[PDB]
Parts: sequence; C-alpha cells; structure tokens
Amino acid sequence: SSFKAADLQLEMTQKPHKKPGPPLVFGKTFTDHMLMVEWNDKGWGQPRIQPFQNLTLHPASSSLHYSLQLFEGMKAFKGKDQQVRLFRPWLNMDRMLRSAMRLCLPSFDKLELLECIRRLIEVDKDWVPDAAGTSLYVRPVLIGNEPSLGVSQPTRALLFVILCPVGVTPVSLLADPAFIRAWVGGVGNYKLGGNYGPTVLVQQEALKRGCEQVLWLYGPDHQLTEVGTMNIFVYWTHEDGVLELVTPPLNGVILPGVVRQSLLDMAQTWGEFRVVERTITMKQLLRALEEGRVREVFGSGTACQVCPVHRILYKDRNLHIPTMENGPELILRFQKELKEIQYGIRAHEWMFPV
Amino acid sequence: SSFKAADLQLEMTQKPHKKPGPPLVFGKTFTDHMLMVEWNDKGWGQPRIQPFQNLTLHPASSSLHYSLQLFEGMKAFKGKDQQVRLFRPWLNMDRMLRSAMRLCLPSFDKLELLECIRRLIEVDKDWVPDAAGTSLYVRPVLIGNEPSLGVSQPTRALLFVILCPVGAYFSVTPVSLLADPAFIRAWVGGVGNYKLGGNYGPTVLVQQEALKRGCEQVLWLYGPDHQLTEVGTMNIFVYWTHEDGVLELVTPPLNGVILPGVVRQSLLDMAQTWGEFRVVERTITMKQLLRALEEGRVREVFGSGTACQVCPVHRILYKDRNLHIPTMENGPELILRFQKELKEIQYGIRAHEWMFPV
Ligand SMILES: *Cc1c(COP(=O)(O)O)cnc(C)c1O
Ligand SMILES: *Cc1c(COP(=O)(O)O)cnc(C)c1O
Ligand SMILES: O=C(Nc1cncnc1)c1ccccc1
Ligand SMILES: O=C(Nc1cncnc1)c1ccccc1
Ligand SMILES: [Cl-]
Ligand SMILES: [Cl-]
Ligand SMILES: [Cl-]
Ligand SMILES: [Cl-]
Repeated sequence: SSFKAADLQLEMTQKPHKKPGPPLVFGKTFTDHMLMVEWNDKGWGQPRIQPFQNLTLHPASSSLHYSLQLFEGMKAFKGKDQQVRLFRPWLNMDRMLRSAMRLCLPSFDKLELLECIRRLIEVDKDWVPDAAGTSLYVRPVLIGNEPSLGVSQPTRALLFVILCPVGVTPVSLLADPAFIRAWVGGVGNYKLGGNYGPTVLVQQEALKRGCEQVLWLYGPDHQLTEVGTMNIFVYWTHEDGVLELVTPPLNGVILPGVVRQSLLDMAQTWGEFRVVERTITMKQLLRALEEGRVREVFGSGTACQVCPVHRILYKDRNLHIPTMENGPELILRFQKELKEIQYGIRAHEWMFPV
Repeated sequence: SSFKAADLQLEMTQKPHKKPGPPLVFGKTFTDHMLMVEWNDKGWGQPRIQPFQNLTLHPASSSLHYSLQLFEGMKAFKGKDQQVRLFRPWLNMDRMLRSAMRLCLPSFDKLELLECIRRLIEVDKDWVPDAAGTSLYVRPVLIGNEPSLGVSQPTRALLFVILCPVGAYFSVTPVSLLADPAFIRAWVGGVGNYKLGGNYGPTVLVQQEALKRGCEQVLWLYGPDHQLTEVGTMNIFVYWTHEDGVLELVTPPLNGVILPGVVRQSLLDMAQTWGEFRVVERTITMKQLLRALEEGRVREVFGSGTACQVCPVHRILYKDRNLHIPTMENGPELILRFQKELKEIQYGIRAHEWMFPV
C-alpha cells in the first residue's frame, strides 16, 4: 500500500514567517509549510501539508538510536515567467526508495510522493526565489519510529519533507588515505544519515589543513571516489591519448548522484569526446598532471551543480589542478546548459513543472 | 565545562506506571523517569530528572539528517540486599565520551553523568527487578540538534537517559550464525569501534537475511581472509587448543573494526587473573577455525555483550555449508564459569571494585 495525493489534507499556516530580506546561508531558512506522512501497523496514513512545526518523538525512536534514517535532496527552479520546476525528481524518488529498502523502512509510491511534494511546493510558491543562481532546496526524509530499543525492522515510520530557499569559484581539497567515507559492501551508495555524521570531524581536519573540502580516497591504489558531498569528475587526455571525461563507476562506494548522471547523459549526447565510468587513482592523476594531460577536475551535486577544483593536498604534496587555466571550458558548458534547462529557457523532459 | 549533578533538577511523575508481572520482551517497556540535559552555545544547561516523556525536535535536527547520534548500554543489578549496582559503568562513560568526540558532539564529565545516572536509577529503584537473571538496562544517548541542513558540528545537542527493566535473557542456549562475507559491518579507518547509531541501522536487513537462511544471528566477517570480528552485537571469543598445541582463549584485537565491549574486557581480565591458560588478542580467520574444528581443537565459541553476558554458538552457516561448533559438548565449562563469576560479582555475592553501588 501507499499514501495517495488525492487523500491530502491541507492545514494552512496561521503564522507566516517573514521571507528572507535583501543573506541566505544554506539550510537555515525554512518555508511556512511541510509535508507529513506516517506509517504504522495500519499502513500509510493520509499525507498532510501543514505548518512547519516540530516533531514529537518517543525517546526510544529507532531513528535516534539506530540511525534508521535517510534523506533526499533536490532543487526547484523558478524561470523568468514565474513557473517553478523540479530537476529530474523521479531519480531522487528512485534513490529514496532504494535507501528505504536498504533500511527496511516502508515502501511508498514514487509518483504519489512526487505529487505530494509538488503540492507542497505549490503551497509555498512565493518562497521560491528567482534571482540568478537561486533555487528552492527540497529535503524529503524517512525515518523509523518504533519506540523500542530492539535493533529491528520498525512497525512505524515517518516521512516528512521541508523546504529552504537558497541563494564559478574553485575549491581546495585534502586527500588523505587515512579517511574513509564508504566501503565495498557498506552503504555508501545510499543517502543515509549514518554516512554523513562521521565526515564532520574529517571536514574539520581539512579546514585545519587549509583545504576547503575532503577528497575521499579508497583502497590500496588510492582511488578518487567523491569530493565532499559531491561526485568527482576529471576531464583530461587519458593515457591511451584519447580525450575523455571520466568519473568513478557505481561499484558500491559511490553515491549515484542526479547531477552526475546528468553530466554523463549530456556529454554522451554531445558525442565529442569519450565519456567513461572508471576508477581514477592518485597515480593516474599525478602522472597526468606531470604530463600536462589534465584540463579540468570538478565535483558535481545538487549543491553547486558543477564545482571546480584548483588544488589537492595529497598528504604533504600540494598539487595544482589547472581547471581554471583551461577555461574552465567543460564546466562552463555544463553550467550554461544546466541553467538553460533548469530555468525554463529551453523546454526539456528533465524538468517537472510545479 | 560540563553539566553538574549538584544542579540536578527533580520533577516526579504525577501518576506512575504499574511495573511488569513476573512476559518481558527487551526494549518495549520503560520506567517512570528519564534524564535530560540540553547543550547549546551557552554550554551545558542543568541536567534534569523528569517523567518519561517525548522529545520535541526541530525537523531539520542534525540527529535525524546526518546521524549525529550515539548511545551506550549497561546494566544495573539488584542484589539480595535489595541494593542495586552498576557493572563497570566507567568503561561505558569512557566509551561514550570517545564516541562524542568522533561525532564532533559536546564533551562532558564522565563522573557527573555517572552521578546523574545514579540519581535516575535511585529515583526508579523499584523498577529494578530482583528475579533471577534480571536487570535494569540503562540507555544513555547523545544526539546533535542543530536546526540546519548544513553538515557540521552542531551548536545544540541533547543528552538523555532512559531505563528498561529486562527479564532473564535465557539455563544457557546456543545460537546459530550466518557467516557471509558479502555483508560488512565496519572497515579499518571507519567508525565500527564507536557505539554510533549509524553502525546499527544497516544491520537490520542483514539480520533479516540470516533468519530467512535459518540462522539466529550474524557472524561478521572482515577481509579477504575472512576474519571473525563480531557476532550480532556481541564481541567474539574462541576457546581452543591453538596451532602450537597451547590451550588459549582468543578474541580479535581492537584494530578498529571491533567495538571494545565491557564484557569482552572483563572476560579477558578475569581469564588472565585465573592465570590457568593463555589469553591473547589475535586475529581469527575462518581458515583457522575450520582446521581447528576438523582436528577437534575447538572447545567453545561464544559471544560477549551486555545483553547476554556470554552467548554460546553451536553452528555456523559458511558457504552454504553448516559448521557444527561443539561448544555445548565441551560443557560449556568456560562459558559456565564465566557466567557464574559475573553473576556472583554482579549481584554482590562477591564484593568487587567493578561494581558501582546505586
Ligand atoms: C547528495 C550526494 C551526492 C550527489 O547528489 P546529487 O543527487 O547529484 O545532488 C554525491 N555524493 C554524496 C556523498 C551525497 O551525499
Ligand atoms: C554494544 C556492542 C558490543 C558489546 O558491548 P558491551 O559493552 O560488552 O555491552 C559488541 N559489539 C557491538 C557491535 C556492540 O554494539
Ligand atoms: O546539497 C547539499 N548542501 C547544499 C545545498 N545547497 C547549497 N549548499 C549546500 C547537501 C548535500 C548532501 C548532504 C547535505 C547537504
Ligand atoms: O544490549 C543490547 N540489546 C539487548 C539487551 N538486552 C537483551 N536483548 C538485547 C544492544 C546492544 C547493542 C546495540 C543494541 C542493543
Ligand atoms: Cl537488540
Ligand atoms: Cl548504486
Ligand atoms: Cl552542507
Ligand atoms: Cl578501540
């Protein structure tokens, strides 16, 4: 069974928050409403769009003791004509259902959640900014909610969604093999709360070491997996002399990002250079930097879309990454095309109109 | 700058709950009171004892989004003298603090929290069952509580403690295990050695697989050489005559994928005090166990943990093939001896510095 949009009950807020005035730090400002659906031994209850409010949770909730939690993250963009659109939300929904199944949280209908989310965005339509490079960030969440200290499949869960309005520059990265984000056979390929908490300290260590984000290396040959909460891409002339865009394969330690998949799809479609999913090693990068074969290194994710990398501190070796002196041509093309699609400049099967 | 037990605020339930009748499934029944301490940028607030009540969380709470959550688990036992005691609670406090640092959560005084726990258990004295095999389980938690989607060191946090009466866990019955290398609990350089909630959520599906394959628990293998690391939520001990023909008790070393259990340390301490056989921390592979089994050198295999104290193992399903473990054939003398000494100590029959009186 599943909750249905047609059963939605609306409680409009009686106490609207002041909208942001002319400074937007990410993830602190929320809209007036939220979506709220509960699961229990009777199945999924009816979905509510209701005033943004606190959650009331039993102290034994499995969400708090055994990290029976997962999230999603996606943006809604408002175009010139004030039409609002979600970017490839179906893939976020596919990925939310996989997380849930990995955590034995209750299954749900992807299209019904989407419609509920759309309905929720429509209620908070005026929170969606329209200045350049601004968007509305959508945070669905599903948590187990059994009041039991037993490590087990819960018979109760909570699915809710909240929204935040959100308001080119290259970043530096610490690449230390000591630090591990995910392992083959682990759950790094799902968007689960537990994958993030442990990175806080590591991120602090990268700041202390004068870097801005973490380059997560994995395995004996130090594979480049991800950058911060982003997938990583390298544009270079490979060893076989062919020009390629490369990014690591989905072999268990990589989060299957929506932006990532989009960049692959675009480049693939262009048909101008080779586009592969393959392991990338610090050894390959060093050698390609020594031989001037690297053009652009960047990260991708809903946060920035495309984020260039100028520097990588590999232990004590400070590597200059020449992304910016090579345009950054590919990056700029990706941003340009993504902007066109996202803000309705160009009609595309990737946008879902609210 | 920690909270303080002198500042503790007491607020007694208006109407209490009727204690269970001597039917108790673990973790579904709680006592009348709980402890709560709030932290923010003005540091720790005053701790409080309050009637068991629900948490009020901002929906962006970092505890719920990025798994800023850690817990502990320790038992209190009521002796004949109706006096209740905590088993080595300082090791749990040490571990709770290390977990807190790992998750960038706020530091606190181990003795102050321990004193507040004393008071909480004191207040709920009567919930502590004295029937044989029973105890009060104590569950401290520390969760982040920043109301922002930024992945970061929170500026707010919540520390609470709830209590469960527990029935006799078992007589002692062995368990069968699923040993499948595809499922990996923790990795070197990871956080499997901290009691973080994020280590437990992904084990549900695996545990469910073990049941469909006819096992009761998971034997967590690690490496290409299939090391026996842990059993369910228990550390693993093997009693055998080793390759060199020397009788020993072995348990994997704390190389980072092992949770340093309090019973584990205690079994080690106890066994070395007896000084009657070799006690060592060494890696254990399925290759070594197989051969030991074919040669009749394995006497007992068991788990250790607060839940069980000591849990016999009698079967391992490895590579579709069932491995019989003669634990029960061999007494289990070691297990039985361990169980007895802990019991005597835990219920104050023998006086011991491991016990902290409530
Ligand atoms: C969210 C996330 C990504 C990329 O996600 P998108 O769907 O592209 O926004 C990549 N890696 C990690 C670790 C993430 O949490
Ligand atoms: C809690 C726990 C143990 C044992 O801990 P005790 O301190 O002995 O109760 C062992 N392994 C795992 C994975 C645990 O969570
Ligand atoms: O996208 C994220 N953060 C973000 C969004 N918009 C601007 N800056 C940062 C994110 C990703 C993964 C986990 C948590 C947050
Ligand atoms: O001690 C635990 N569970 C338990 C306790 N008493 C009886 N049965 C089971 C435990 C340990 C670690 C993580 C979660 C729970
Ligand atoms: Cl349990
Ligand atoms: Cl995947
Ligand atoms: Cl962030
Ligand atoms: Cl350790």
